[PDB]
Amino acid sequence: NPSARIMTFYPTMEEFRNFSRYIAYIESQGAHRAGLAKVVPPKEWKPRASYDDIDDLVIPAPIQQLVTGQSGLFTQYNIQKKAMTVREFRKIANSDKYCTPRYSEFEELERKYWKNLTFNPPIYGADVNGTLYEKHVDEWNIGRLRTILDLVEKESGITIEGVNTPYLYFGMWKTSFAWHTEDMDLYSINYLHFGEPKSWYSVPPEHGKRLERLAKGFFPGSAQSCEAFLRHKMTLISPLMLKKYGIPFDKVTQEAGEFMITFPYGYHAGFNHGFNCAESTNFATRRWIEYGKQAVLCSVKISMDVFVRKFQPERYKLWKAGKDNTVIDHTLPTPEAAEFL
Ligand SMILES: NC(=O)c1ccnc(-c2csc(N)n2)c1
Ligand SMILES: [Zn+2]
Ligand SMILES: [Zn+2]
Repeated sequence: NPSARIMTFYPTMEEFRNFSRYIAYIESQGAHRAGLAKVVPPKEWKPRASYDDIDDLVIPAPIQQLVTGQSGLFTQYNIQKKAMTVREFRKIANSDKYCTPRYSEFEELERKYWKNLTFNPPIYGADVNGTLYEKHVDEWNIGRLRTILDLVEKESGITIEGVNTPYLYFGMWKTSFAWHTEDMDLYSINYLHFGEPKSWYSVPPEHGKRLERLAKGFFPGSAQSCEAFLRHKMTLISPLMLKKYGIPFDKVTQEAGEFMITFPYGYHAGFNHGFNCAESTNFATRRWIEYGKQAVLCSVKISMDVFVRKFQPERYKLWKAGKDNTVIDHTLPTPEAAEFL
């Protein structure tokens, strides 16, 4: 994938059963170069019988998303509102004030989003601790992915809500996620349970330092105050701004019943088309360890010691001494992808 374009995968039921194996396979295809990949699950697979019984589910901390800015460069502020139910949230989402506008092509809706994001602030029902998967679902269960991340909970006992536990995201028209990479530059999985689509923007990991240099130059105040200020997740930058400053990027629309995989150091942002529900968590592969070791944090921290000892014992002394000069190649697939190479 020399173009570093977002790829789409269609695994069969047998191919879908082994999660960590299918991620290794997609890396063997170059999926990781874009920093974002779509996975369309088998038609026979379903994580829940119906979604008609979640009206009474409580969103404890909804946020009114206040956006300030101009010329494709914005700052998002979150105002915590009183706790509301899925019924109360859906009612606001489909109301005349907050409902999705009329559109023919995605391009029209994208223009409507970037033209009106500063007006009529929407409410995001984000960071809800929970899952919508039924107990018996073994295939791609966000709550129990069984990757090497499990070492943090198995060996330390430490729980990081959203990172090694699932999070539910109730979106409406114009709700968004600002430019960011994952905590500790981890991978992420996003399943759109139901509702209107979710559009995504991505910067290939190999061009990730360019977005940072751009972001730094625009917000010199925020950059002097924090080493990794984009981790605050308040910075919105339009595709036109990225096109203007020569930042390579791609776009994709996630429809209900689809998965999105974000890769280590893959910068992403996007917005919700209307009333929807997405389930999210972080995971890892042997390849991620170098990123975790090199990750520039906000001045969430996972101890890398357990990983370095178990998977890089030869490098353990060198890394503790600070003499580990390893330079990351973003084009390289995870060692687990050796069987497909
Ligand atoms: N709102 C979303 O659907 C969404 C999509 C992608 N990433 C995140 C996210 C938030 S905080 C983090 N590390 N990732 C949230
Ligand atoms: Zn994310
Ligand atoms: Zn900071």
